[PDB]
Amino acid sequence: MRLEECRKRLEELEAAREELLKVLREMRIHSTKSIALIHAGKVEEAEQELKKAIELLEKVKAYREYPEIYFYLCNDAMQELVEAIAFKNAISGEFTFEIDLEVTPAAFLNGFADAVGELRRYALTKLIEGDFKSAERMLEVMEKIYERLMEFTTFPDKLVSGLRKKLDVARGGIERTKSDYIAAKVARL
Amino acid sequence: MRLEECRKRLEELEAAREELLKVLREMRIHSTKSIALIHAGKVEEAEQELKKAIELLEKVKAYREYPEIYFYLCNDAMQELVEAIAFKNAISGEFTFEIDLEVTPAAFLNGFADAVGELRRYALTKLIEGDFKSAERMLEVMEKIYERLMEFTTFPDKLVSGLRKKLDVARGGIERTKSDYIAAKVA
Amino acid sequence: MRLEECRKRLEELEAAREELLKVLREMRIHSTKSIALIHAGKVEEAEQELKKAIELLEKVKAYREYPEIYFYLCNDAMQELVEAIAFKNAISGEFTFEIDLEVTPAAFLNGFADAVGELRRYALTKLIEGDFKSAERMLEVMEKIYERLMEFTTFPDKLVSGLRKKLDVARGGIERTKSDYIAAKVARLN
Amino acid sequence: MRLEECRKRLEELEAAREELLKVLREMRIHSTKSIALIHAGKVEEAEQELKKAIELLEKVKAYREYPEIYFYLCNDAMQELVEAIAFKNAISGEFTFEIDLEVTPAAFLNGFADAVGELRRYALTKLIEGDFKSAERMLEVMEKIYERLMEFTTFPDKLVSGLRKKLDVARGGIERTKSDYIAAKVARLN
Amino acid sequence: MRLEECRKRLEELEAAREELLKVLREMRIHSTKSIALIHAGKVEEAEQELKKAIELLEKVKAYREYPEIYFYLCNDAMQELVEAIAFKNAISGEFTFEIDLEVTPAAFLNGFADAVGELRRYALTKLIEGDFKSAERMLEVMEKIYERLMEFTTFPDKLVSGLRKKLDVARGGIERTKSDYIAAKVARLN
Amino acid sequence: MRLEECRKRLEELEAAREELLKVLREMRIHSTKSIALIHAGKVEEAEQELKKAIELLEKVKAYREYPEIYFYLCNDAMQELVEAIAFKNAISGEFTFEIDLEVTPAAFLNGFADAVGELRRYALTKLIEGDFKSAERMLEVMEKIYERLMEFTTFPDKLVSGLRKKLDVARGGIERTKSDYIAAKVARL
Amino acid sequence: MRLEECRKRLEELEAAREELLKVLREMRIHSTKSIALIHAGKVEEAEQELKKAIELLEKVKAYREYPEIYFYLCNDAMQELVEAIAFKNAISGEFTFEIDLEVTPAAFLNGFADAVGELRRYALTKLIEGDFKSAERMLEVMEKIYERLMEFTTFPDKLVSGLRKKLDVARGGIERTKSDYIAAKVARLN
Amino acid sequence: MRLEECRKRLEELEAAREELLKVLREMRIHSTKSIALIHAGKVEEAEQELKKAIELLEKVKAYREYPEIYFYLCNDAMQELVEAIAFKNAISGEFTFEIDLEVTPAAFLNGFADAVGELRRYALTKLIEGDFKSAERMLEVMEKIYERLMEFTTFPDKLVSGLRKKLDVARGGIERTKSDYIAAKVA
Ligand SMILES: [Mg+2]
Ligand SMILES: [Mg+2]
Ligand SMILES: [Mg+2]
Ligand SMILES: [Mg+2]
Ligand SMILES: [Mg+2]
Repeated sequence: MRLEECRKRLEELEAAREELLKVLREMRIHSTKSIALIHAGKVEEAEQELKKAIELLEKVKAYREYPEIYFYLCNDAMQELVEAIAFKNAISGEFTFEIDLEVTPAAFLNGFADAVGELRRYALTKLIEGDFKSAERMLEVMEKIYERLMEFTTFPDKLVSGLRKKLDVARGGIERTKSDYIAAKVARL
Repeated sequence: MRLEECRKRLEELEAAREELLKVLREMRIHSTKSIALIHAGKVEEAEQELKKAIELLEKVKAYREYPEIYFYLCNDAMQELVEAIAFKNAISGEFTFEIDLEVTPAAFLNGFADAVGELRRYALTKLIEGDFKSAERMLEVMEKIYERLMEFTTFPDKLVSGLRKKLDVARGGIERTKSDYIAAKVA
Repeated sequence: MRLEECRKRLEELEAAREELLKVLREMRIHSTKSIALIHAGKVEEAEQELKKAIELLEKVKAYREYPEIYFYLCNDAMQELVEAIAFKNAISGEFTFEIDLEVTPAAFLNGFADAVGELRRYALTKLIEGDFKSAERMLEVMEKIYERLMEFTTFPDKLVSGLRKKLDVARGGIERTKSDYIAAKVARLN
Repeated sequence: MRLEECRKRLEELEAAREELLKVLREMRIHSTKSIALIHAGKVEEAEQELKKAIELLEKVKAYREYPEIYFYLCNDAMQELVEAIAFKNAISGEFTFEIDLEVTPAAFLNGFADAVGELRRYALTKLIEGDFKSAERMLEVMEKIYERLMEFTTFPDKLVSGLRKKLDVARGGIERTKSDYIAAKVARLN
Repeated sequence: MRLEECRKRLEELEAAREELLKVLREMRIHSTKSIALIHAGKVEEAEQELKKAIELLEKVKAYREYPEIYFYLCNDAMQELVEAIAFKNAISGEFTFEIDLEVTPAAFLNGFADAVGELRRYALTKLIEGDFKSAERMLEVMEKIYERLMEFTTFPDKLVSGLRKKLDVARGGIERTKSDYIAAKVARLN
Repeated sequence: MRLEECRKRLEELEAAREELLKVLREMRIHSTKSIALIHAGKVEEAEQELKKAIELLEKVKAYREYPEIYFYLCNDAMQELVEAIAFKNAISGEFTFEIDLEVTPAAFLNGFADAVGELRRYALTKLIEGDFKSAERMLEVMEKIYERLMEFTTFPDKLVSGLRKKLDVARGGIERTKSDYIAAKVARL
Repeated sequence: MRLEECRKRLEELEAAREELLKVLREMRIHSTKSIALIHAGKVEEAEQELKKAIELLEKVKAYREYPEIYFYLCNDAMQELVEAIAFKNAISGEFTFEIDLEVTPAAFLNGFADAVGELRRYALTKLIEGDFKSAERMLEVMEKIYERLMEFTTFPDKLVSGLRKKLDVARGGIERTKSDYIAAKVARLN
Repeated sequence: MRLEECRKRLEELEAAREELLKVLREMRIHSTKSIALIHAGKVEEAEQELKKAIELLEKVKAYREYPEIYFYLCNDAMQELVEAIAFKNAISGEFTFEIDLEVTPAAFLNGFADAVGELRRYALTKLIEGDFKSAERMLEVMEKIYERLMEFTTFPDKLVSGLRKKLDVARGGIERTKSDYIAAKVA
């Protein structure tokens, strides 16, 4: 009976949604912890955390058999994964846009932009630790990321989520980093 | 080279959105026209426009491969179709819930509540032209849609959409029709 | 020199916008006024107000020289004008979609849809007076507007804006005018 | 026939909207591409992209016969064009307010204001690479734009839109770039 | 001392608000209690409750020295008082428009309109108990109120508020009560 | 550690909230089913359902050990319990305002008002089944309920939830029922 | 006869409200105008506009005879007046909370809080010019307004409305004016 | 007779609401005043106002017996108190998380984030008057509140309130302070 079909379907969907929440939740805990680690220096720890998070992403990819919902929740989680990943990669010199994950275009671009602000914070801590070279290479990757991401601004911001705004944010932060670098050189006299 | 990949994919999605937009718009125009005819009396042509629409629906059933969109846009047209169909089925005795259209539970359910309103408008017009039989049968079906759909009200609003509110609206229309019918019987 | 230009254009547009605001609001007021004067029985005085409005309309058309501002403000006052005119034509048997003035299409459509409800007012009141004939005619024109209008719901928003909501409004209004027509037929007796 | 005229004009307008939107988009993709090129150095290809865009402005101007939709949708793209142009001029030492385009005054003013931020970014990036010269000339055009622009904010916001905020932003950048300049000066005694 | 004057007046105003609110509340509790009494039949105690309420109107009028807060908050209670009064007058055969209170015109008009629904309720409940008389006299005052009141809706809604809606409601009840009347007539041939 | 305390606390609260949702959910299913039963005639069935529902209310009352949340969700459920109960009681002649449950004043008053619209629907079905006496006694209890509930209008509607509006609704409905009765007598000729 | 009265009062209030709207808006415009004229350097012309405003204010005070309408519209224009005056007094060393005109307390407080941001504008621009003295003065008065105002956050809304929001606004503005002041002290050098 | 009972209970609730309203208002005046003094320099009197406030808090701790309200109104004041307290603790070296106040987890956490802003305002003022030691210690505490509080972000927003957004705000304030401090060191 079509009503019993749609009823069964609805229960499937509900249970689904609940566990999906749980998974995405754990994944985001790992992402975040990872970023805080990198920030505080403990990058091996970070790597391991990220690894856990990717496994969890496999469990997530499992759920796309119900495309209604799923995307209605995943995005956030996904971005931060991307974000955190790029972050390790940047502060390790192994930075690349060649992150081969099962992720949506909007989540990918926004995670990458999200990493910019992270790199500003890092470059600030280094700047204050009187380390100018790390700061400067961070700045280099900030810039790189921005310059390359703008290419996508053309697309309707509905299609690409809140990119344009995010990028303007990034941009202004990049400039602030640069002003700071200069001020740090003068102030290291 | 990835960035080039996610960009090709974006271009796709844009094309697909434009196309789905136009499909669904067409399909709606038909569902709408179908209803307007069922009211106007030309039930045959209603069956026609309806068929055209369902054909367009099977044309919609392609873009599942683009789940990043699809569902989002689809609902309000799917729910529209489900409405018109049910309406026809009630205004030709053949009222059933068991129709297969592969439509999101929400657009299904809500499409059926959505029907009740169109039923009370009909029933009322018939009541004005004397037809108490129409009106009585409609009161039967209307009460059935309500009695049945209410079983799904306990579900999280996030999946069943706003079924409860649509339902209460219907209920009230049912009462107002029962009442409009105890009148008129004063001839 | 460039800036001198765009500056002068600006000052011009400023004074223009002020005046446009005054004239538009006076027009709208006069439109509405006429509509309520009909519902109050002073249909002649209502003709006087509607006249005043249709006059001010001209002075409003004179601001099309400034397509910057002319359009961001057009909508509402003229929606009301269309309403009042639709109504007048309707309560006077010679109702028509053919009203020889444009006036944006959105304003036009929303205006008719908005005159549906004033028609219900007039029809329930005609029902109270006793007169079922005029009541049935008003119910006819109401239904007609609803049908002829629903055809444009296809079009997206932006171009159409109000329509869908205003037509579901007019709809529920039509159901009520009808129910009232039925309970009205207990005469019949008497 | 009133309902049929309106249906016609409706179809026309939606079509026109689709087109205008795509073309505006194009003009914009080139505007942005251009500014990126300037920031890269490739000023030649920059000027080319500008060219393509200003070609597009023709196709766009072709739509001011539908004033509804035209003065709504047009702002962004135009305003950003003016930005690209004014930017490029400023970095070629050939900065002027005497750009001539069929363009809404808001879009114009806002285009210059918007250019100011791009100047500051260029001026910092140079001032990092040492070029104290380029920097100072940039700060110069910056203050220029802010100073002459500020007298247009005696206009009611609705005529002038985001100008205020932009000038606020502008103001800030100016004051900051100054500091940055000075700081690099003492930085490169050593 | 400007900041100190302002704090003073502030404290005064908040206090005045607390008081006005409580007193208005009182006046209202009696207004409602009154209408309930009339619906019960106990017209004596009805008249008493009216008394208590109109006594309260003194304490309330005492606040129009703070026009800020007074003309905002006052509407409901006053309006409902005029309702109770007009209602009781109508059912004592002594219905008049010549209530005299220090009361805002919106509140006044709205009070009469509001009374109309209470009349319809009474008229139905009598017409159920047979009293065809009481019913018909009620319908009479109903039509009176609607008919006189309708000429006030030539006023812009902001001055007149809910009147229109209430008159809408009113109109409805009138037309329906008529029906009901007739239906009971044929009902009690048998 | 105060941080770990507030952490543990937060987990407790979360689990709590989840199961409380489940309970209130089941309760409301029973309420509603009960009302549809009574409407369709099957009042013994209805009784049993209501019984289930009260047991579930015991399980709910269990949770008041976390008064933050709880009330932030219960209300709805509670009202309908009240509503449905009064409803059986009214159509059974055993109507009373003496429903002795562990319920909030606002839930209680609003449930009771909510029952009025139910009784209108009932009295309409009876009216159409040409049964005028049941209609009339229902109308009697509608009226009684209203008349008695108004007494509470005085209280600030924040304190008593959306009572006043609810009562005006009820009122108009009562009048509609009455017009209908009359029209039913004339139309039974 | 009663209705004749409350009718005449109504028509009176209608004309009055129209005229009040015009006068209020003109006043507000003139206030704002003055403020932007100061931020554009034409402080004398700004003196002229602010004069015009303070004059129109009187004609506005003349409408206190109609406490129905006078208060539902008071707020915004006078908030702006208070703003422009506070600002004038502040950019002219002789700043004071003691401005000998009331003017509702809400309008007063919100007005000062809203002048905080115009003060930051003036202070950042003063910082750009080079002048740190006047900058520090402005920063003082800003901070002073913030402190003297926070004292009123206790009071509920209704009486105060805007406050807490506008003060968190002013706050973040003060932090920015400060940060700018610090990076401004790289002169010091030069 | 029940209806009379629930009526008495209502009257109660109204009374309790009025009273709680006034208590919390008083308490917030104090918390606020306390902060304003900590900024102004009168740290002692800040300790005083704070104490009066906490006394009023133990006065608040009665109305638990009226859960139908209480929590609802309390949060924004409780969260306020928690703020002021933490602020004092940081501007006198004695910064700790471990304080007992029996306050809703949300008002606790969000109170501590709330603190960071006041810290950056302080730190900035000190930075203007030359005090780099103040500012540096504040940068330490600020970073600590952020680092620690971020552990609770994974929780449903419905229980932890909007902690994440408040936190990002703070973070940004921390950067802008680090930056404002790399300046000024240019003397
Ligand atoms: Mg981040
Ligand atoms: Mg730019
Ligand atoms: Mg009433
Ligand atoms: Mg119910
Ligand atoms: Mg704070």
